[PDB]
Amino acid sequence: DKAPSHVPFLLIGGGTAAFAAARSIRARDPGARVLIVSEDPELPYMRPPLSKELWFSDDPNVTKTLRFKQWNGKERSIYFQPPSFYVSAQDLPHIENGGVAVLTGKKVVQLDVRDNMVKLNDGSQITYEKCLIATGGTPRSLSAIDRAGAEVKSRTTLFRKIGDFRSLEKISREVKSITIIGGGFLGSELACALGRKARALGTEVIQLFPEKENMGKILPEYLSNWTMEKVRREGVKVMPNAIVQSVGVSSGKLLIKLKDGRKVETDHIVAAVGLEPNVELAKTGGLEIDSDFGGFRVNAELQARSNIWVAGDAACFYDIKLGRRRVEHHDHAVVSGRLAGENMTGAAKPYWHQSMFWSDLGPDVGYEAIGLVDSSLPTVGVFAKATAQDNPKSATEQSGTGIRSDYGKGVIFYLRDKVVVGIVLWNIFNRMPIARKIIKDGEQHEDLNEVAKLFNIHE
Ligand SMILES: Cc1cc2nc3c(=O)[nH]c(=O)nc-3n(C[C@H](O)[C@H](O)[C@H](O)COP(=O)(O)OP(=O)(O)OC[C@H]3O[C@@H](n4cnc5c(N)ncnc54)[C@H](O)[C@@H]3O)c2cc1C
Repeated sequence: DKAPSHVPFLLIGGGTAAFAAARSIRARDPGARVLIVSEDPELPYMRPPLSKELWFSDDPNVTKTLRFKQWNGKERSIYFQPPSFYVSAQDLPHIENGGVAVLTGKKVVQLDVRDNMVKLNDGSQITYEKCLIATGGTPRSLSAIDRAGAEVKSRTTLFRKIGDFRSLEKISREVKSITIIGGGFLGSELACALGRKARALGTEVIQLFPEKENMGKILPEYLSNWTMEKVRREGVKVMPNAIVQSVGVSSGKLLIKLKDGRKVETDHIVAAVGLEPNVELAKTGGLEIDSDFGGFRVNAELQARSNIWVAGDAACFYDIKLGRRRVEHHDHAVVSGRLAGENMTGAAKPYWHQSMFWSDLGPDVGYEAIGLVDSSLPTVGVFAKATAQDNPKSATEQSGTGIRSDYGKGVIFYLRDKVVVGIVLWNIFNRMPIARKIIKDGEQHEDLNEVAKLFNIHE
């Protein structure tokens, strides 16, 4: 499949934000011709199942089909749409009533804002009328792993894509011990996924990270400590306060040495230590990068320049209510991609509907979050005993979708000038609209125990 020479809507990157933008454009303009250029070989797909439900299938073909069961058992594909949804890129200009094409395996390597043109890595030039940059980010490694040999680098997975799921799943069945580096939500999800597999196969899983507890940069100490206990109980050797000094190879094994002197021998490493936004195009493009948050600096409408917008993990945007931010969440990619698509068809709307975050550690434990969430902010948490329905599985049986979008549950309010600017919900489902309204209203609350009643948390 070849690139057309001109396309009205050009979306750079073939992930969640681009897909959402394409759908939005087509809804606003039903004959739109939209080209997605994707360096990846895969059609657009959702990432969350890669660290969650794909690991909990009881089906040995899941690695081939990439159809997973949600916690409720409803089956679905990781792809947003099947191939039949798309048209060919070369035919895009001629198909009556347009369509969405994906040019896969192709990287945009130059942006020329003056001439409304991009150059691909094979040398093709495409002119556009409107352009969305939705390039997401690249997983970070550790300098310690960078300074190790090629052999250490070959046995380290920087977990992000379908191909990483497939390699790691195969590895999980071949080796004795896997070490996850990273204590955030992704690391902890992977630790639970691998912990589960290790129980059936009789293997080992280690999770190490610098913080005192799992998700300690986000959650208050009491819930981060509870979370660490939960991951341990999945049969994970959790090693907090761990800074990697060096990694080497010895007798076939990876040898990880910590600053504090502890040593881990393992067979493979998985890194989940965060993301670097993909801003290479800012150079040729003359586009501003945000030096505080990283990513492309765009306004409240996600606009960089007259006919260029940015969405998803790559966009540092102005939130009129909460201030300048950059967000790396699935629902944010959907919401921002959809908004950018509306704006590319003339809507001129600011980012207003707050996106949410969610994480599940198996079908029994879930977290949701919205707004400005950081364990350095002042927090007030209100907790209660969990009922039978306060878990991701029993929630998934209602919707029924796994893609969200004695204490066992609770709410945590994150405060700035004693207004709620962020909320985390622990095992409380189907209440994100209430959390969204609380943050939107921006009231000073006499009693956060009263607000907690809105989440069905009582005393
Ligand atoms: C394993 C995993 C699990 C996750 N789980 C959750 C979760 O449970 N909840 C949640 O809220 N969020 C989750 N996320 C985050 C969520 O998936 C991301 O926020 C979302 O994928 C961001 O979408 P995006 O389109 O901005 O970027 P991406 O999905 O990164 O897509 C960008 C695409 O553009 C391509 N590209 C980059 N540069 C170029 C170029 N120059 N030319 C052409 N193509 C290019 C990239 O290769 C990539 O394929 C998870 C992420 C991962 C990796």
